[PDB]
Amino acid sequence: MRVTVSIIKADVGGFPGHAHVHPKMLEYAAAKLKEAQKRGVIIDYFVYNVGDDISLLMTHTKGEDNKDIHGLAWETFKEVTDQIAKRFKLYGAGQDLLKDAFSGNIRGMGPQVAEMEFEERPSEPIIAFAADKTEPGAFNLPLYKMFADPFTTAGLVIDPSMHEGFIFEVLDVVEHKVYLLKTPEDAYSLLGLIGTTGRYIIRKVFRRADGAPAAANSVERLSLYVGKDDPVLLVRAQSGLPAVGEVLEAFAHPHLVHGWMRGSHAGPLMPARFISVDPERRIAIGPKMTRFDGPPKVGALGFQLHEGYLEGGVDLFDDPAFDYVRQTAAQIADYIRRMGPFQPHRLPPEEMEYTALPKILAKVKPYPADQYEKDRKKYIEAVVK
Amino acid sequence: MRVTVSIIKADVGGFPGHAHVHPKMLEYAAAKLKEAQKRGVIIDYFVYNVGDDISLLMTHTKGEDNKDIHGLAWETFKEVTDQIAKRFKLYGAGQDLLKDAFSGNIRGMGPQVAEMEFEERPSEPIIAFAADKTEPGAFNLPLYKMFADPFTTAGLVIDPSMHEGFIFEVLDVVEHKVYLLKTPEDAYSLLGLIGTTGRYIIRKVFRRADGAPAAANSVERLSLYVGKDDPVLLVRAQSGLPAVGEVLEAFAHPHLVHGWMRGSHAGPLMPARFISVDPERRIAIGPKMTRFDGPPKVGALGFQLHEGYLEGGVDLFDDPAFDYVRQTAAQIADYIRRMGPFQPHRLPPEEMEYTALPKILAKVKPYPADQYEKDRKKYIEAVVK
Amino acid sequence: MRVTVSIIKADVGGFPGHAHVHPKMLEYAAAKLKEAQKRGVIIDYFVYNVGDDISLLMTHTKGEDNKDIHGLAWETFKEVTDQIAKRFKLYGAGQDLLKDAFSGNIRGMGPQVAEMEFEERPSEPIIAFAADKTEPGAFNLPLYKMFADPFTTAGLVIDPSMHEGFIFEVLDVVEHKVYLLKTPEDAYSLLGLIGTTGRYIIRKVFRRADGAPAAANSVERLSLYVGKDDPVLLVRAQSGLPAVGEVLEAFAHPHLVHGWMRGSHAGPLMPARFISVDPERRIAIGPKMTRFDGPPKVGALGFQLHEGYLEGGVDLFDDPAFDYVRQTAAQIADYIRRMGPFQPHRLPPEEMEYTALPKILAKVKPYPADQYEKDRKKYIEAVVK
Amino acid sequence: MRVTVSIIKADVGGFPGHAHVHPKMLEYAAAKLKEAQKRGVIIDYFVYNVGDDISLLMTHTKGEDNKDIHGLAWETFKEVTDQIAKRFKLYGAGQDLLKDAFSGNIRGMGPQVAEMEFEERPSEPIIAFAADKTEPGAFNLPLYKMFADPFTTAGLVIDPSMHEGFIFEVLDVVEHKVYLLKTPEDAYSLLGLIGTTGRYIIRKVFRRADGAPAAANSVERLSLYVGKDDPVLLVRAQSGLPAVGEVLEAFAHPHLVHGWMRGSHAGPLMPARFISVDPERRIAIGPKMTRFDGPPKVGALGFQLHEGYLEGGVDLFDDPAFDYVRQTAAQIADYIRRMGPFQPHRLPPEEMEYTALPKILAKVKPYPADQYEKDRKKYIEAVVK
Amino acid sequence: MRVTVSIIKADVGGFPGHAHVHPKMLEYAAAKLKEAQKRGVIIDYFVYNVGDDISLLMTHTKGEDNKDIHGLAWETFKEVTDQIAKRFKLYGAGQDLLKDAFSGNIRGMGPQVAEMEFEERPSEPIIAFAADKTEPGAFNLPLYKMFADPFTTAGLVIDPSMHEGFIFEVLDVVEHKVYLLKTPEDAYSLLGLIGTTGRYIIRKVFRRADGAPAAANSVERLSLYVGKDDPVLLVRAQSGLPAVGEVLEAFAHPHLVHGWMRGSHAGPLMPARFISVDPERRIAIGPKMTRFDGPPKVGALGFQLHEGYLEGGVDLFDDPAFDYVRQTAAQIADYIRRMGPFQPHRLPPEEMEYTALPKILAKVKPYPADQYEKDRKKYIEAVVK
Ligand SMILES: O=C(CO)[C@@H](O)[C@H](O)[C@H](O)COP(=O)(O)O
Ligand SMILES: O=C(CO)[C@@H](O)[C@H](O)[C@H](O)COP(=O)(O)O
Ligand SMILES: O=C(CO)[C@@H](O)[C@H](O)[C@H](O)COP(=O)(O)O
Ligand SMILES: O=C(CO)[C@@H](O)[C@H](O)[C@H](O)COP(=O)(O)O
Ligand SMILES: O=C(CO)[C@@H](O)[C@H](O)[C@H](O)COP(=O)(O)O
Ligand SMILES: [Mg+2]
Ligand SMILES: [Mg+2]
Ligand SMILES: [Mg+2]
Ligand SMILES: [Mg+2]
Ligand SMILES: [Mg+2]
Ligand SMILES: [Mg+2]
Ligand SMILES: [Mg+2]
Ligand SMILES: [Mg+2]
Ligand SMILES: [Mg+2]
Ligand SMILES: [Mg+2]
Repeated sequence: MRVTVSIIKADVGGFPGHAHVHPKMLEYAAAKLKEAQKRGVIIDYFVYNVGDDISLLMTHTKGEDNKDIHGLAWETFKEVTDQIAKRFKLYGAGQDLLKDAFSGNIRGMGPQVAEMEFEERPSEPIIAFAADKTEPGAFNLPLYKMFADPFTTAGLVIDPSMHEGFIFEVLDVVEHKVYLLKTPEDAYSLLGLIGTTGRYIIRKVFRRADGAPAAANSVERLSLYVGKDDPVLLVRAQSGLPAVGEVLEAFAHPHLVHGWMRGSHAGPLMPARFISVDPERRIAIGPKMTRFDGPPKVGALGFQLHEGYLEGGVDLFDDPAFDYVRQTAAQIADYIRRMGPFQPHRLPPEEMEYTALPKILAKVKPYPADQYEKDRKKYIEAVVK
Repeated sequence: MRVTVSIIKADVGGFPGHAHVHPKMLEYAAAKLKEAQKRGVIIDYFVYNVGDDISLLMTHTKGEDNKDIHGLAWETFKEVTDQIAKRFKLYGAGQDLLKDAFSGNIRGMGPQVAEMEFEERPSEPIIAFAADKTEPGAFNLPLYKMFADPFTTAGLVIDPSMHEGFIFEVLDVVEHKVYLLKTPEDAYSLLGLIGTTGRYIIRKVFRRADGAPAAANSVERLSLYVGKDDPVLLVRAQSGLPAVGEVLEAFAHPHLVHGWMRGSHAGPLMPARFISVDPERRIAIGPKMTRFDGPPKVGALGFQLHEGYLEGGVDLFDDPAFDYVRQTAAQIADYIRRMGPFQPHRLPPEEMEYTALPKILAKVKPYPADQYEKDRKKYIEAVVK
Repeated sequence: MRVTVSIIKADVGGFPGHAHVHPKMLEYAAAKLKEAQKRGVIIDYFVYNVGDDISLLMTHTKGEDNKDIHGLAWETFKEVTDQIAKRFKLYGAGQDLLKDAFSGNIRGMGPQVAEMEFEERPSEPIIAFAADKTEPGAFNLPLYKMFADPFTTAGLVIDPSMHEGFIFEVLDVVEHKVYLLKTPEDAYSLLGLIGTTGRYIIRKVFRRADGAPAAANSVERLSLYVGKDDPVLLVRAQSGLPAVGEVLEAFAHPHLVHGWMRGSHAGPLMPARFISVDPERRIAIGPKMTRFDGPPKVGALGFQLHEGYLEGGVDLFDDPAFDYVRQTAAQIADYIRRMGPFQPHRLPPEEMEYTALPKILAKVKPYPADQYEKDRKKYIEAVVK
Repeated sequence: MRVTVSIIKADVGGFPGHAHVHPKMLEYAAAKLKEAQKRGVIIDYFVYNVGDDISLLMTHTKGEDNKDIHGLAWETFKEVTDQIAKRFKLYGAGQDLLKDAFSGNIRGMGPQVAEMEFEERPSEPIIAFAADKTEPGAFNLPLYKMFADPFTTAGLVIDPSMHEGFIFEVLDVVEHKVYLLKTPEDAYSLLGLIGTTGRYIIRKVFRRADGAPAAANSVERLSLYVGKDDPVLLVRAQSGLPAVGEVLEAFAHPHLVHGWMRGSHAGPLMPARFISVDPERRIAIGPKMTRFDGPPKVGALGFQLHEGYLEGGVDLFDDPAFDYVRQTAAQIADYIRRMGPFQPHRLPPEEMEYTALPKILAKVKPYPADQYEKDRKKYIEAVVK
Repeated sequence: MRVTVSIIKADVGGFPGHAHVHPKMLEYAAAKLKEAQKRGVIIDYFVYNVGDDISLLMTHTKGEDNKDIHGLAWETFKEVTDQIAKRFKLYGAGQDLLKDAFSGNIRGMGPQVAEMEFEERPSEPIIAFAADKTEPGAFNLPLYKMFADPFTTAGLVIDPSMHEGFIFEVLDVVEHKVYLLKTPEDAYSLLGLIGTTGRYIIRKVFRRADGAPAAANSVERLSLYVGKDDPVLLVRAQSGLPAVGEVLEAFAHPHLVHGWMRGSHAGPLMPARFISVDPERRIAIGPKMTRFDGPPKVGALGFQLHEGYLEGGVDLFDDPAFDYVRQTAAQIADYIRRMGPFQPHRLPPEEMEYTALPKILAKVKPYPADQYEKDRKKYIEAVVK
């Protein structure tokens, strides 16, 4: 049977600040999706946060870009906002709900969507990722590695079934143009684009052999505001797609990503454990953001699908081998924070979410550099006097 | 609505020694404040310890320096002392209750108070800190960093709303004089004072733009005895005040503070997790003090206020990034302990809580240095013989 | 009131091997002491293991060397042995029960005893230690440091009340002679003795000011067999005796001790956490011994006494500062194990519990060195041929 | 007497690649300046490289922007290029000599100039810095710290003579505008600018008390090509200007700078020792650039001036305390290199010296994102087929 | 024969700043002492610096406090100052020469003296230490350890000849009183004094058995200015005095000392190698001070005396085992520097060499704390307006 797997994610209020969510928000959302499942709107679901972002993972058979599934998520986030976030005056209450009225598609209204529809395989392992305090381009490096780096994914070399490579759908979120690039042959052009992680973002990946969907990352064109929102990512694994371990090895170097405090810094992406995972209640509580509102973290939950039911989730960063990677991230976060307000720890001026540069340039007197050069002595004496 | 948030803290007995508190003390205190809330004396509360210090965090609408709120805390500490501490003969039972009679204000009677009154914001995130085995000046470095160091708080540079800086109310606890200093322009004079952490202590911070209260640290003038008592600190966060993460980044270097064993040493301030946090029972059990009666530790609990109700607490040092900072603190504590009884690990002689210097100078014969110089040979032969 | 605090400890069976105890043994022992308390034989108790050693900590008013208290422990160990250890065929079942008949004093029959009687102070904090896989002399270094090293115990310098020092009762377990040495003046003679940790063992420490008992270590003269048994130690803290933190700082360097595999090696003494502590059930489950049957570990439980009741225990090695000390111990255990069967990792030949040296010397032909020297060529050709 | 100190620096050929210089280039330059000194054009000189950049440090009394001193440097670089670099076909031979004809001022022709004129003090300590594989903005963080960060420069707090702060002359190298900002009061506006290290660069610093020149960094407006060239920096120290140690502490965190391979990456600025320093021959040979053409490194040579003579140079990064800082840099260089071609290790697309983005966008077919969305299925089948 | 060994030390100019000395200063001094030796004023000599301090080590038979030997050192420092330091305008030229006229004793005029006279033993090993950027009390911890800590000096326990202990001559440099304390019995009183390292300084140590001089540290009463000057120390070793290795083990923990930048900070004492040692030329060139004008460093040169001739020096910190101790010091220097201007990294306000506190208190308005409390609202609105 064909099944659609959809993650729709929003931040509708933090607890406190942007550090985490209130657990009643997850409880409320899971009860609301349980009602939808009882009415047959969806097959199954799982609700979890990383940081202050709540992901609703739903399986159903309504296809991609479905108004009832997008509406179901919109209504769930709206009811969490009104019943829980506003009641407790949580910080950024209703943050991502950027219009008053659901139009039919949630995309572009602030919440993030990653969805894929496909024929469910004889075994259908999937991993759902959620990252807080970063941008969709944070996943460009991991997605490149797991589908195209032979130092990550051994199947590309030793699995005759993966030898043909993958097709990357890259969105330029500035000029709203899509590029299709095929690895291995296009690897250098692909990297020329997706190295600029705030502009060219991997949105989908397909298998070259048959066109099978292999991953979907939440990204939308930029709007004024919308589009740097913390991402979610779905990846299908095994049987000609990277193994669960190849997918996870792509996160084993905690690379620098853009986001962290005020959406205006670079820090390491720490692969973090969930605080708790309750497969019966369908809820997992992810990690907090603490120093400097981070560092940015990604959680990974694995599932096996059957007739669209989700058995899981399993926390896939829960291994002492990943504690080495967390320790690396914690040490790099301390090193780079000693740079304070300077690039490249602070982001390039086009890329920062916060700036006071207008206020500064309104108050600080400029001198044409040619004129200034003749009168430097006079200008300095003025300041000294 | 206007709300007052008050932390009133005392050590009324340790378990064992000064290492921790007995959990029935927290249970007793929480039941007593639940009774006060049922009678409308306060709105909400949370009870927790770090080390052997119990903090009562209360919200109410009676304003600062209120005799009913101070009396409520005095009576709670007295009843814990008589019903629990004295019954179990805990160490330092009733330690901080330094008179027999409540006068109307608890300040100066040994317990520590940090309180702020303000109009509750549309979202009102706050963090309550408690440190054991140190002095109020332990928070001078973090408070300076979060309100005035652009390497800690990125908002000072990139948040046009914070660009105007902050006003620090500094108490000279020796001569009982208050200084008001404004950053950025007064940063060097401010530091000239608050670097001497046992004399000039930040007591309050206000926002320069509007005068909004931003933090309150527990400190009182010194008395003979009173005033070096382990501190508590309230900080309001976000929206023109430092983000929760900027506040927490100010604790991410575990700097040396005065206190530790016998109130007479310097060691690193470790940002520690709570052992447990129970938002329903309104109780959190903080960390123990072990080697050398420490090292000194600070706990951080975040809340969101609504109509004065406290949703929380959330332990905000609970992140693998802070395990790097705890490991740093544990290594520095071992290094500096190899210095034993010598300055600067032992404190300056004016600053130590314990001394045997009177007993020594009564028993060891002095020689005027001029006279001694002629007869050194004779004095040495005397000792040898 | 005068109270006696007694720890009586035995290994009556391990689970598996010598790695740990079976939890039903602790359950059985705690129920048996609950019966004794109901009959008024003792006031209170706490039962715990470290490794394969079970400590029964009892408070009572029958004094030191009491036959009913020693008999109570003997009967408890015998009933655990017959009902639990022999039933499950645990390893070393009844190991320490070295006669068939209780004579009146358990000392010298294999179990270890540390006891002190004193007037209960207005606050009476005590710490009970238990070490597995080592000998009573393992505590010589910590006991020396906490009572006589000014780099450990700051009170010796800055606490006029501790300035007069301490009296150490040292047992020569070979020639059965007792030495009384007073610090500071006798420190170098004391160390000349107790540096030889398998022969001269600190058995008791008293305060010099008033003769108050301050510590008691389990040690008995050596017998043939008996006396190297894993020790237990009681220390009273505070108020002119070292602070709880000074006692614990004496364990903050994980020094090399004798014991570990086969009672025949040297390894670092790791200060370990308990797996669980249940003050209601009166039971704590201590750490396992794993690589090479260790490394040797010590647990520390703190209590406050009141009318002889034991409020506690509190695990006093439970602090991230001691995780640095555990990591040091884990690294030193790996380094020293690469030495295999050579001194000083293997113990001196008089000091090892296991030897095959008789079997070797019976099978390997000796040559008088003078004779051998003339005929070396001939003897080598013989072996080669 | 008034003296001018001028550093004029160029890369006229590397050995091999951009890794180092050929030692005969330094020999040639030192002999040429010895001839100039004999003819009285300059007072004294010192010639050194860091990486593939040669600095000519000259003292003289001709003032700033002098055509004979600039011409002397131009002719020296031209003669090194023709006699040495072209003869040995060194890599980038004559790289920085960007016209055929000296116009009168070397600035803007590719070589870098930092110069200051002042009355020589009763003691006149100066430090000359040279960095390879980075841009003038690499010194923005150190210059900010040594003149305005009280965590670097203790004199700002405890030296009543430095309390008044400093005046920073900041050049916008894009729009050719100069800003004058005074610390402490302007610190946050200053940082708002100079955090964008590729656009707003500290060019000079003056003392606020008297207007004394305190530092000069080599920077020129950007041209098409010119202006990101590896910088040189002169700093005067002591007596109301930061101490030599305060200047050096500003380099003790090896922060990330822009440059490294292909002028297109971010890596840590390692404070490196010179390979050799010969005060008699007036030559020092600085460090090589190796992995990934770096990491970027800065050398520091201290001098004392007398009547314009240069006694020195002294390598001021030669201390085991700075080996910790080099080890930190070597570990961060290995961590960040695992990011390969992705921001923020690769620079923002406006900021990179190399790009192939034109070639890519000429070869990779774009799809308008709206059109693509309808036909995704068709486009993927096309690629698969 | 009786011989006197005298170290007389001064800083007469740094190169650059306070980082090092100019090598011609050492050359000049060694030639001047060679002339004195040819004229029979002294027997032998050795000249060396650590940092910006030059030590003249001389052997002779004129006894302690000799005007010709003190005058010889004064004249050597004066001639270095006039011929070398002033000629090159070195920083702090003539710094320690605090009068115009030699009175007969150099002590108290700024230079530091440590001298001992004794019958030369059948073998006479001595070590000369010099520390820069700290105070004479920096040696209190090492001198205590090598003569009184049995964890440093094994001879105190296992050398029947050292069992009787040592006599410490302690100078109170504030009230000008001398204390004589004998270890082991007086260890706790001694530490009560010499833990306050800026007030009670070990000046001499003698052997208890016979009164033999064992060490002499340079310290003088404080004057206004004089007395915190960087110290020098002579220690005799072996044969009932600590072994060379016991002396050196007392420096193997790089403890925190007072001094470093501006004489106003605490940092670790790094045991450093000499850059070069030339026994023929009688010169050694010690280490530089770099970050933050340090960290503070101590050098150790060993000699064997024969008829007063000095065979040596040997650098006794030159061993890979001490590279661990240097790495520890380099890491602690980086940790503690992140504290910036706060105690205990900055010194107590009585103890700092630099302060701007007068200037601050002249400019910052105080409010009596009682009055301020009523009008806080008004004062804050004033600042905000
Ligand atoms: O079982 C193992 C190894 O023994 C796994 O490492 C699989 O080989 C891998 O996950 C690829 O499995 P397929 O996707 O090829 O089935
Ligand atoms: O959401 C993020 C980043 O994406 C946080 O880092 C906030 O930017 C920060 O906490 C300041 O928030 P305000 O106080 O300005 O609302
Ligand atoms: O409270 C503190 C420090 O503030 C403890 O370090 C005690 O000073 C110490 O445990 C000795 O306490 P006494 O035994 O002297 O009562
Ligand atoms: O030779 C060794 C060891 O083999 C040295 O460690 C000496 O034992 C030590 O230096 C004390 O020597 P004395 O001062 O007792 O002669
Ligand atoms: O001598 C020392 C410390 O003893 C140096 O740290 C100087 O204090 C510092 O270099 C500032 O010197 P000035 O610039 O104030 O002269
Ligand atoms: Mg948020
Ligand atoms: Mg988020
Ligand atoms: Mg207490
Ligand atoms: Mg306390
Ligand atoms: Mg056993
Ligand atoms: Mg055992
Ligand atoms: Mg080049
Ligand atoms: Mg270059
Ligand atoms: Mg000097
Ligand atoms: Mg000096």
